[PDB]
Amino acid sequence: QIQHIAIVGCVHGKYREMYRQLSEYEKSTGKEISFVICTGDMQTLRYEADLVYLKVPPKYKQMGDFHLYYEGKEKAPYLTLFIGGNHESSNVLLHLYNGGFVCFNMYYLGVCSCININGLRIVGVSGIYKSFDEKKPYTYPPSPNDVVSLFHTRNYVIQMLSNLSQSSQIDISLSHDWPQGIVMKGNYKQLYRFQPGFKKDGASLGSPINKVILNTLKPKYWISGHMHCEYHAEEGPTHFIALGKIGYKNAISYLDLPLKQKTDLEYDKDWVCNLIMTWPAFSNKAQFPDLSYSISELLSKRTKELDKKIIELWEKYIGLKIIYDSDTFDIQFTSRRFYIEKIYNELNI
Ligand SMILES: [Mn+2]
Repeated sequence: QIQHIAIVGCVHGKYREMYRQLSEYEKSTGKEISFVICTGDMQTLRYEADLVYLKVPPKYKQMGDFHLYYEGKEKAPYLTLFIGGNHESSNVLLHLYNGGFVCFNMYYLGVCSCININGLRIVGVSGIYKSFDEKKPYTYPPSPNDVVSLFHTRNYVIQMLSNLSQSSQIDISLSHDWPQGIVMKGNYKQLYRFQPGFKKDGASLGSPINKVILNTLKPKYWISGHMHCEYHAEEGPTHFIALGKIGYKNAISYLDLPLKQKTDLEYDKDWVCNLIMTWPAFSNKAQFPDLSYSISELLSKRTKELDKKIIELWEKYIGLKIIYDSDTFDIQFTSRRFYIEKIYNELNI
């Protein structure tokens, strides 16, 4: 038995088109899409005012299609999981830094996280890398002055995700920019023919953050967007696949994976445990994380007995299933942190 997963590069606000293309795959092949994964540049602008938070050159200050799905005039035909890239309504993604549905059937994985679906564990790392911002906290609520920095990947995601392959393997990991160095691990001479511009960065092309995460977790697949080309490479046991941008043939591909269990989208238990145990570092809603705390120090305190109690409490207050919530994003921000704090303080530490 088999599940067909659509993997999509840069959407850049062309949702109707993307879903059209996915429908046409189901038509021309007769195959069923279980769900969709998108590697970023989602541009989930709810309304005109959100344009302030979209860092793009002037010619690309446009609403795109998302607002149609947000309003409910259009309806996403398939469960679509995504991370953020460098072209985003960054204010929206900050409210949902702990993940969340932006509208029916579209689930943002957050700054980073791991989820479960159909027996797979999927890790997402949002953003692109800039050294000058990798140690910068997030300030909340979002300010228009942060349009240039909100989408830069912070280094702390490394310590948040590093222990995730301890109890089982990671099936799929998603990023926006490529893991640094992985360009050398495929047919780069051919890549450089189609993409002359890439040659000058050499092995340093990509994110050192994503490189470390890939090396640490060694997922079956690592999928990236950002670069506007298709590319495949192998870094030991990890299959790397880069996808292009919607509108071009190399934007969408399909993973044909074994399917043992069909099961709804769920929170990952190891992620949840990390989320609760790192709470002290995230306790100041105005500025997080506070790195006077050591993330790995906080996570060194995980135990089997505490993990068990955390999951019991998470199931109680939130549920294991990730379900659609239509509250405004600022409410979802406050609500998820409320329960994270509650669970943490119930553990007694
Ligand atoms: Mn991009």
